[PDB]
Amino acid sequence: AALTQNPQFKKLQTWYHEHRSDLNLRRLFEGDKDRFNHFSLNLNTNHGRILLDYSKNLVTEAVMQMLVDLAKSRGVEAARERMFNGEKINFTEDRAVLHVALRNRSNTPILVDGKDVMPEVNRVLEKMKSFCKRVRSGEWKGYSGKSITDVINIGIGGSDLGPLMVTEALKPYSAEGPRVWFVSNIDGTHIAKTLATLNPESSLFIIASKTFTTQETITNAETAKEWFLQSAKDPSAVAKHFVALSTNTTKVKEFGIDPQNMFEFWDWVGGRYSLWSAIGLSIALHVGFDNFEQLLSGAHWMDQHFRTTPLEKNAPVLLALLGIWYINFFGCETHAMLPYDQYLHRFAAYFQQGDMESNGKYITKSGTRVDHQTGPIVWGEPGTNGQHAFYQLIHQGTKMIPCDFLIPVQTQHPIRKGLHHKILLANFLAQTEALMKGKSTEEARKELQAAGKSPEDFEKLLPHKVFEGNRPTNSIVFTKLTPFILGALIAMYEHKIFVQGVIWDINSFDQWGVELGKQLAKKIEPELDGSSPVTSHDSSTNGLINFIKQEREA
Amino acid sequence: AALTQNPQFKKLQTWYHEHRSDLNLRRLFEGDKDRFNHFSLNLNTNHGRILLDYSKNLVTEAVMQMLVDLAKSRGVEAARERMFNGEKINFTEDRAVLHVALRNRSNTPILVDGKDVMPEVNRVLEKMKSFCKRVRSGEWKGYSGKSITDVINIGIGGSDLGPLMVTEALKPYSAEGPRVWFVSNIDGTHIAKTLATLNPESSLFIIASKTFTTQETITNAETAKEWFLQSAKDPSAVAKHFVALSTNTTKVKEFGIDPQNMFEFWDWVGGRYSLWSAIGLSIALHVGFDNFEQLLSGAHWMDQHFRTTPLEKNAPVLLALLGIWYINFFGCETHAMLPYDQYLHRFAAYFQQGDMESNGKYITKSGTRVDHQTGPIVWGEPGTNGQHAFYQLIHQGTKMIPCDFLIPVQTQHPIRKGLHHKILLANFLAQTEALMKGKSTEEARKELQAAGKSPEDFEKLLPHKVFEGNRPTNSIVFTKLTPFILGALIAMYEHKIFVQGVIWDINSFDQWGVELGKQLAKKIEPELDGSSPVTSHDSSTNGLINFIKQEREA
Repeated sequence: AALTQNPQFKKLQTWYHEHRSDLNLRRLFEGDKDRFNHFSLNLNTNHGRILLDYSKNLVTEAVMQMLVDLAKSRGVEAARERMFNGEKINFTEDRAVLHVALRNRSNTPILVDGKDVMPEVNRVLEKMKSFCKRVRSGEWKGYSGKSITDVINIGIGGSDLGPLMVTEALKPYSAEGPRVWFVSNIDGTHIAKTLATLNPESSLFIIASKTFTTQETITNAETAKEWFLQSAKDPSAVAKHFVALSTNTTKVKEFGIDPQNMFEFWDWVGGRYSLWSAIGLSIALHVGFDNFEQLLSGAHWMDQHFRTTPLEKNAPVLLALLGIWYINFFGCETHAMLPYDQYLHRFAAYFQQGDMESNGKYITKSGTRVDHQTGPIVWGEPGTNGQHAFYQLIHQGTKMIPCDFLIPVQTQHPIRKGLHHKILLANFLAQTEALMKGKSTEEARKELQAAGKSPEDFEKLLPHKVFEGNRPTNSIVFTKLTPFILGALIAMYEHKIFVQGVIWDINSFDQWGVELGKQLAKKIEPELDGSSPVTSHDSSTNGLINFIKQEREA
Repeated sequence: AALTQNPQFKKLQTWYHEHRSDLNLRRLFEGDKDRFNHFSLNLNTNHGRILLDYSKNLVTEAVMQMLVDLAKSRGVEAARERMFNGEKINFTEDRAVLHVALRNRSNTPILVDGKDVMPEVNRVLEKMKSFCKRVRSGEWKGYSGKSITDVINIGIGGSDLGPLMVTEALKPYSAEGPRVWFVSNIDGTHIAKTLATLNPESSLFIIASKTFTTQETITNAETAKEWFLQSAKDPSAVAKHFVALSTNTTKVKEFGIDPQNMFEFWDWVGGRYSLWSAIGLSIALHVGFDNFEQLLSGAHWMDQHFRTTPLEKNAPVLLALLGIWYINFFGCETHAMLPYDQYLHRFAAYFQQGDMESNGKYITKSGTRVDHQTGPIVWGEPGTNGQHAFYQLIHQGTKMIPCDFLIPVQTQHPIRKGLHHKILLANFLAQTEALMKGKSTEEARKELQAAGKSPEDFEKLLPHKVFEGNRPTNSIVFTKLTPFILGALIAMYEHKIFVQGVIWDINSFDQWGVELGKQLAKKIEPELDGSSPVTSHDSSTNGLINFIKQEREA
């Protein structure tokens, strides 16, 4: 019962059940003339600014205060220190959760079982630094004596989304770098379409697997290895073409990679929190190590803000709390992330793993089942595209959907005297104004009247033209999307998800839920082999397997 | 009250409220030994097959029968005929809804205000046919006498998602075609990154805008025009480089496109239903007109199945009904679409516009507000990636999420003796088996015991290892993903969404909800111009605008 047994939690339920009607945005903006000023946060990293405007939420000062009391009372401050100090807060796996050590630029000693982890972090980083410089300069040559023109990452999940989202987002900083490719799906299409344009002489394969036993990754890695070896024919040619990002040295070695080509990381680095480690090799390689270092520093900035700022004015804490409000009180299943930035088109997708794999849990620290909601379904596409696809439902559908709107004030392509970004900004501001204010029958009526129509004509059309409004949103507006700020953005959401799991009392850092599917896939594999029918399962799985064998021959 | 006033609807509520506990999948599979056979649909298009297996749903025969009775009683059969006969079922705009005429390969006369629309459909199609043949053969030359190597589509929403999703999906059929690019966001990045690799001599721009007044599309189209004219310098060079896909001739002409270069379509072609019209020019151009014709034919096949098959065995109807069950009875906000196919990676996104823009409505045919849920939030990523990102929440989160699993039995890249697809299939089957069966405390306990652990060790770990299961899914398995089948797939979901809006009594074919945002963006635009602060809005919009002016100079 943890959450629901909490006195501040219970106090919130009663207020909510009592004031819900009092929560109208339009009216809330009449009441407080500087609502904006009281519900916004200006952070200055000294490398640009981030405005967190949370004023368009169904919230009051009283609510915010009660939300902060819940966070204190549930041990957010202390949980937080346990994380930074290297304690084993991943309680089911008995692990430390230290993505924060990866970008610990100050090199404060962080101990895990007495041992400072930092000398190992800084070491792989220098290895990274020298390897990037060699590959980028052309010093690193391939087997026929050529320079690398193409970097190909092989990994799935955390070994995939981070790299890709970041390289897609930091595109402008990549001119002096080799091209990157990301092969992730076991679907043979993924590898086949990539390989069919590459030249093995100028290609570098990165096998990013924390365990180095993930089925799809290892079989994509073998397929590539076979493709390469048809050209190279000399097995030692593999050492100039393949590198590994893992924790398991023995497995790396058994795959044939030169131990000198292994960049390692640690069990305390979670997959969906790993872009900051050796897993980001493809980012640095593409955009330069210097920019990678800057990405890590932005995250270091946000780390420091998270750890030392009081909750009432703590960006990640505020975001976590607003989410709990909509999830455990208003009942909302989802949360949209809508970056008005084309380079950020994989952002939302990145947080689907980041939020959902972390917080889609139902067991408590006590081993008790939750009797309340946990993580939302996170989704979204970049604006303004989204506007022309699914906003109709956000404005006039039957569900409440809290949304995060994000945008840089300065664009990397100020074309046509900055006309494009101007229209982009104008739509970013108006969508939230419109989700807020809506439009009553009267306003629409007055418009139809003006458009010169006549009440008998428009009588049937009018209601379809009404917007109820009162829909909540956050607006996060930062100076420019550079590696520094992008680092601060990501780390902000990381701590958001963290605060949430603490209030919920779950484990944000394991993922036991992945297991059953993998167990069952292992038994189905050999069964697919003959043309003989299967009967060892439920009638559905059998029926499918059997239609498959019949059709494969068709 | 329409839906909720329906006697069969009310009968369902009581049964539901009464038998919910009886709805356990595991047990339902013990009871009926050929549940599979009674809850599956084998369609044979004669160009491959589509298995619709709906057996892993919380449903019984009784429920299905009551669901079918609801569809009949709410006029699904008749609504359907009104659509095919050209009636004005888009009741708020007073339009006919005829995406089905676009792919009416039999050329049955379909009348709109007495006039057969088919001679106009077939005409633009032949124009399409000849233009594709000229551009593909190299006969069509650019201003410096060169062949086209690059086709660039400019449009947003429906003028964008369809083309892109289909070209991404039919990639293998595109070798003899020019490359395609899709510029959609007003964000200047989108155009700038595309243009910076193109050669204006071998580039063809397509301006796809139904109204030809969409802000972002027209401003991207001007920017491209400016880029081109810096090289060409002769305004008449525009006629060999720009084509338009619109309804508004006058607007096309006022933009400077040669009327001979205009491919038109009709007001009765909805944006999110337009890939079948002249809007698919970029598909045919890339994959050949013959394959486009095949895509249209597959949709024609499904059209015929939809119209003439009795509801109890009608694919789109069955899919619609299962969705209404989860939405209006179980309460689920969403619906995941999980194609286990890398080429289908934009599929889900395509249906976000397709489902959500159509059915995110709240006003009835009577102008009454709905007092029940409408369209779900549709989302998803292709498997197996999804597995390594958000499945943890589907298996062990606190929300029920109906999922559609899709896959071809035959892959276009049977590499390594079809090992890759084999693993892909095995995961496709096991995920649904696992969402179904789960794993009790006892099973997990027995496993931990076996892994040689000891009850005092594992006592705290055990519950995290339990899967409750009982989670519903559909499995749609088709022979191979060709243009024909892809056409049948898309048309199937189109009619799914259609059946739903009818049962809900809403309008699936307008989108009034897009308007307010556009109205408000129009006023914010000029305000962003000076360095002078704005005060004409709520404190939030003002605060944002003002932070923007301060930062843009920073």
